[PDB]
Amino acid sequence: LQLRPYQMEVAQPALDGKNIIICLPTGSGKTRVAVYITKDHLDKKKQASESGKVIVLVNKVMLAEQLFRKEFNPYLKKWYRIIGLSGDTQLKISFPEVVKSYDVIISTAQILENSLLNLESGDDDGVQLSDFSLIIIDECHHTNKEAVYNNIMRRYLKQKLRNNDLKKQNKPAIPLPQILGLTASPGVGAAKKQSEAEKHILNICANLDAFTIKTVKENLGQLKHQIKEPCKKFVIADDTRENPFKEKLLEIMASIQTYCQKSPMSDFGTQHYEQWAIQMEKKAAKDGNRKDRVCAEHLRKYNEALQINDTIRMIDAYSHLETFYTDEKEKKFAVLNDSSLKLDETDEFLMNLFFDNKKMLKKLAENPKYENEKLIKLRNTILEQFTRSEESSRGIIFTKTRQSTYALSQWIMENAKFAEVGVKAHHLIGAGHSSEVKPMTQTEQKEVISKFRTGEINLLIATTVAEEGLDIKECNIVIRYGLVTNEIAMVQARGRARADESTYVLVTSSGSGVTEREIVNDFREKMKYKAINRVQNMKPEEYAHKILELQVQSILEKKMKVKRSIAYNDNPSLITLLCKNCSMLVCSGENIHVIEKMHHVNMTPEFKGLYIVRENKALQKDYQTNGEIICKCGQAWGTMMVHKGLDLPCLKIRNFVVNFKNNSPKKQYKKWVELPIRFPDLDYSEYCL
RNA sequence: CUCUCCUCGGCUUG
RNA sequence: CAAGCCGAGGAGAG
Ligand SMILES: Nc1ncnc2c1ncn2[C@@H]1O[C@H](COP(=O)(O)OP(=O)(O)OP(=O)(O)O)[C@@H](O)[C@H]1O
Ligand SMILES: [Mg+2]
Ligand SMILES: [Zn+2]
Repeated sequence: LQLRPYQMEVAQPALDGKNIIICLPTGSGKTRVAVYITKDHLDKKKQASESGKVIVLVNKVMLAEQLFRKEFNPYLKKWYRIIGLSGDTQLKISFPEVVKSYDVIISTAQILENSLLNLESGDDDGVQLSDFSLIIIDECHHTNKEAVYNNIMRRYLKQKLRNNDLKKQNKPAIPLPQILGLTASPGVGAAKKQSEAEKHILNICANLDAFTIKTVKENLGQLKHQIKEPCKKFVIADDTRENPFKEKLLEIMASIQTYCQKSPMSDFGTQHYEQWAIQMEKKAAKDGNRKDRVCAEHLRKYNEALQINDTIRMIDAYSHLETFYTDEKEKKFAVLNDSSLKLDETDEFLMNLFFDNKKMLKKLAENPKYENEKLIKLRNTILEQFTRSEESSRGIIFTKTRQSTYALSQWIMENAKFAEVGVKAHHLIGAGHSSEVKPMTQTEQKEVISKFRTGEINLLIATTVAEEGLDIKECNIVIRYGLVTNEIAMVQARGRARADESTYVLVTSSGSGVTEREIVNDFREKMKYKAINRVQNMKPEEYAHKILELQVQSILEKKMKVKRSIAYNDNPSLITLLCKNCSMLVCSGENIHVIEKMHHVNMTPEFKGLYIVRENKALQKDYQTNGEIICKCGQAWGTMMVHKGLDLPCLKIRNFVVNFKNNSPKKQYKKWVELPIRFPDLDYSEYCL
């Protein structure tokens, strides 16, 4: 209900009706400022008998929910009507009625965007920006290129230009709401010189139509005393050992290569080799040549294994391979569980090649002689920190992959010194279904976060999920285990580490170029500060001139870009689908039907006798609903689906080859919307009757 | 510009 | 809780 001086100085120009940005360090009370400004605004508008409505825009669901239940509601509920929305609520069915019924709204941006689109073209009630008096935008550094924020603000700018034109013509001009942007750092984008940094800052200030940036400039000592920085630290590891396991893997890779007469220029264990193998597999699949597709797939797996070993334990790589080969065997035998049998020689060669050295690999992976230097350094760091504390320490470890989070959690649990010192660890990952690994659910995220808040969990092992938008208590140790993304993320993760006598550690090796990337980000930071300091002291007139120029340019460039998006012949029966591996006719483009313009199915009797059903592994670890579909050759095709009480198969296009009847330059597409032909809706007149 | 990794949102069938 | 659809951003390699 009250503010501190360094908050009030940045707040004032907004209390006067100017639209601005506010950059403040992580954890220094931006949300408080937002609430206070909201209250003052509403009161001040109520004095003069005017309409006052405030809308708050976020980009995450959890963030809306949390800010409503915890910050905005318990301070203004006593005077005003508050509501919060998202896609997880049912309140979204009538957004206008919500608009008129409540004063303060909290929401994700795409809701508003959809309503605006409805008004623009649809037949629905629709909403317009004029209906609001104040718009707050959290994490305003996302207002760029094609983000949803920027579409909204483009509408705003177009209205402003239209008002400028009306000013000399008929009056009055349409009124527009005040804008308030909050952030921690606007960043530098892709900048290589100071001038480009200035340019970027001005672009951000233009997209939001801001009067100033308004950073803290006076009470630096108080702020520094309140929020104190950690001590930055590097840790480097060097090795010239760990030979046997890696050498055996390399030998197997070479043996596989000499069986198909394919040697690339790139070396083993890099992204270049992975790219080469993917290209090779794609081409073989297109041509229909087996014995090259499969070898390429297996080579990709082995390269992944090497990459894994480079970062974590050997046994993780061993398991990566074991799982794959076990599954392949199970698929082949579930196939052969049916009724003379003809095998494939190359598949057998690969299977035997793995199973002949399995035991030797398992034996080599278990050897404390050569574990990993990075893991050793990490253990030392953790133990030092947690022993020095006397049970008063929390910590975060930022990793790159999901599998690495799981693996580090297991590695920590298998050793007893950690448990001795008071270490309780848990993993945290994202929720999207495109990452080789089954995601975590929002509910589980919430639970993990809560238990970290209370104290049941001491340290987290996370991907970039935890950089922004999560309510996390102050930590004593932040560690980056071979990860460097950008300057904004660096600022955020470093601001995690409050709780005085804290440190910020980066662990890595000597060969990679991670250290240099960190150093370059450190340079970019001071570039940014200098540019901001200049833009603050620019003369108002030229400032406005540049801002206007940039806005016009933005609108015009978007116009030109949209001109071309206007632009696919429909010939369903024309194409046929072939299996990648066992190239053979599977179906024609006339039997494929579409449910609700989303789900691609095939309901024909002769297709039911072409595939096999497996069980659901996600549910395996009861019942089985969406079981996987495989061909006889062992290639996956899709899954099972239920509609109107009927069981149906759903197909994934990335598993097939498309063959036309005109010229037959075969192709792959990776998703349905790229295939230029159309399909018909479902009809019960067919398939029976 | 391509490929991979990572994150987010809106929406359907059960 | 499972499956599917569409869009957006960031990093790296080539
Ligand atoms: N005026 C104030 N009076 C009392 N406490 C305050 C005030 N301002 C900030 N705080 C303290 O700061 C915390 C809230 O900070 P807040 O999380 O809003 O910072 P932030 O800028 O939102 O950081 P983040 O980037 O995590 O959102 C509260 O726990 C509260 O105790
Ligand atoms: Mg905040
Ligand atoms: Zn097949």
